[PDB]
Amino acid sequence: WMPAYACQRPTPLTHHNTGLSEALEILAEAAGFEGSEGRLLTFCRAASVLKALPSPVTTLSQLQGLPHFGEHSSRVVQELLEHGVCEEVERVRRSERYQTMKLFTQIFGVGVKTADRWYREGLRTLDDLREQPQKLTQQQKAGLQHHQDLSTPVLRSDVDALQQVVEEAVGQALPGATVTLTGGFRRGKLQGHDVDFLITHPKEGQEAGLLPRVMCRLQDQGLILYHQFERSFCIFRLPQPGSWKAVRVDLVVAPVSQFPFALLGWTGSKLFQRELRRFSRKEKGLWLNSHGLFDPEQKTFFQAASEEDIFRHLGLEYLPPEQRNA
DNA sequence: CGGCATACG
DNA sequence: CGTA
DNA sequence: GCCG
Ligand SMILES: Nc1nc2c([nH]c(=O)n2[C@H]2C[C@H](O)[C@@H](COP(=O)(O)OP(=O)(O)OP(=O)(O)O)O2)c(=O)[nH]1
Ligand SMILES: [Mn+2]
Ligand SMILES: [Mn+2]
Ligand SMILES: [Mn+2]
Ligand SMILES: [Mn+2]
Ligand SMILES: [Mn+2]
Ligand SMILES: [Mn+2]
Ligand SMILES: [Mn+2]
Ligand SMILES: [Mn+2]
Ligand code: NA
Repeated sequence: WMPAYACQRPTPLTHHNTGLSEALEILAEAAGFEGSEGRLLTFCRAASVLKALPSPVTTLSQLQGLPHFGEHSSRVVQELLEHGVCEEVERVRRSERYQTMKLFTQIFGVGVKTADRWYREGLRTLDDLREQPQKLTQQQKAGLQHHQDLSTPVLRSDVDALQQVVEEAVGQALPGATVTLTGGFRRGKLQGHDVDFLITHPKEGQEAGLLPRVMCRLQDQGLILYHQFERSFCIFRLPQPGSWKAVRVDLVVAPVSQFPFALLGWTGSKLFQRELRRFSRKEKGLWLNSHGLFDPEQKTFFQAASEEDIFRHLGLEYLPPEQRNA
């Protein structure tokens, strides 16, 4: 059948129900904009279920028995199957509230709470925000200045270039340290909104203090347009033909003992990790995050040398990153 | 009905 | 509050 | 919104 947790089934990047999943994810997004995290989760999970199916849904009957499809999500699918559009979805798409909250929350440094307050205050455009910078954090000023570049898809060419310069700085910061590409590109995506890198060292403990040294070295190369420890949310200056563009890059450091858990978490998808942690706690009684896996009965952490170890600890069939596109 | 992942900056 |  |  179809299991109820996304981490129990392979989900490929491309699939056979793209239009149906896209529509449900509009409703999930809108639910988030209104603070309804429960409805967001259900709509996300229902969309993910369709991603995992082996063929296109053609008839409403094919939804019977599928987890996370109830009256609401099935009606969305029925309208799409019958009319090619779902009236609720189209109403969301063209609502001023949805459009403005999408524009605002996609600014680096702006979340749902900030976007909602700005919306209530009457603000609607990026130029509205730029007219009174005094109301902005340093992070939001950077997100607004570079917003256009940050809206341009990051390509694989860009990733190769960025990894080499990151490796150069990491190599000077700490000989022997390694750089691993994570995030959506590791799941096989050809584009991204940013690049994610996970940094470690084979000798436990030697990675301590590493990220400041890396950042200082990238800074003195003039590559850091913005940055603010274990996680650095940066904007890199990336060369382009006769120019350059700003690119969001995340750098994260973990000791080798935690590296499998950090690799798993930063490789995503977001829904996959939420479902994996939910499964861990509620089905296995184990607590999972990007640092480790904790047995609260025996008060001990599971040692893992690989992602494969973690799936085994959780009694789940192993899924390569390419099949974690929940 | 309660739950809905779980961290760091 | 923001970030992943 | 859906599940157990
Ligand atoms: N954006 C985000 N990522 C999260 C969260 N929680 C969590 O574990 N992650 C993990 C799973 C994500 O796939 C991974 C990388 O984050 P990301 O925003 O760069 O997403 P991504 O690489 O998959 O896709 P892209 O939008 O960057 O192209 O971090 C969260 O709340 N937000
Ligand atoms: Mn409804
Ligand atoms: Mn009809
Ligand atoms: Mn990413
Ligand atoms: Mn993104
Ligand atoms: Mn830590
Ligand atoms: Mn990222
Ligand atoms: Mn309730
Ligand atoms: Mn509800
Ligand atoms: Na944002």
